[PDB]
Amino acid sequence: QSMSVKGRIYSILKQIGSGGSSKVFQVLNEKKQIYAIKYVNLEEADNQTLDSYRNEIAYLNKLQQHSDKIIRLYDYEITDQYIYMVMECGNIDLNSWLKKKKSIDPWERKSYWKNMLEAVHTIHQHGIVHSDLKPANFLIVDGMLKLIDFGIANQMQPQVGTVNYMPPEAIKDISPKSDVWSLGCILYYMTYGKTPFQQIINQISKLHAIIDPNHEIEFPDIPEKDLQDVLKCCLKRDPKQRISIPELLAHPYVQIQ
Ligand SMILES: COc1ccc(Nc2cc3[nH]c(-c4cn[nH]c4)cc3cn2)cc1OC
Repeated sequence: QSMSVKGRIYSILKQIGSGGSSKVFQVLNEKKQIYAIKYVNLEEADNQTLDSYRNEIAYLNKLQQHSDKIIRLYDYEITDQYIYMVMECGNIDLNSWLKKKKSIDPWERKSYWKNMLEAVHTIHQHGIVHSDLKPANFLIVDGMLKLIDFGIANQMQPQVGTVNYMPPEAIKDISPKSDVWSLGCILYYMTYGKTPFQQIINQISKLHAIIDPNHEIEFPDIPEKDLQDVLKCCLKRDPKQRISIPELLAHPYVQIQ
């Protein structure tokens, strides 16, 4: 199978992702280089939806330059019927990698954490709060984590819908501190092998636990005290009492050794 994006021809290899009106394909260009093409169908898309897509593509294009922890967008073709986005191909998303890997190397975790902070820090510096960070939003590209989206474009039914990374303030109702909670949940999962409220099956009981101050989050003792402190700092229920990204970037866990 084959497709054209801005005059350039691409051979389709396999379908990566999907959605109600979107498909992601693994492709090859004329020079036999590997890419990901995100196809978006705009037939049933309303004006609100279109502007959400246009806004996200604009921010993805702009933030290319500011950090290599943001996915590469090489080119795109946008008409009234479709969007074709030629992007960087990743090895695997962080969620699939975490679900597959039994244990996680402490060096590998610290490395991924650094990348997650750099990517999220960059979007914040441009006025963007993601508000829905999960491990699925990150891509492993050459042992390096990259942020694939900014949470602007309207989400579609095909990890999606999950409340395990939701800050207490999002359940009550958004500031950059909201992303710190979600990042803290991802690190807690990479530390303890589960998210802080993963054991609570019932969604209502789970939402009640996240917002409950009397519901103490357990932080079992580990050889990395710096790591335990990060987790405790990210997971402060009060946004005003929570650590910021510039503060996490100066933290012993990210800087020592
Ligand atoms: C585990 O399956 C994979 C997951 C991700 C990628 N790589 C990938 C995924 C992507 N999703 C998007 C995307 C951006 N917004 N929505 C989807 C872009 C992109 C680039 N490479 C490759 C995989 O192996 C076949």
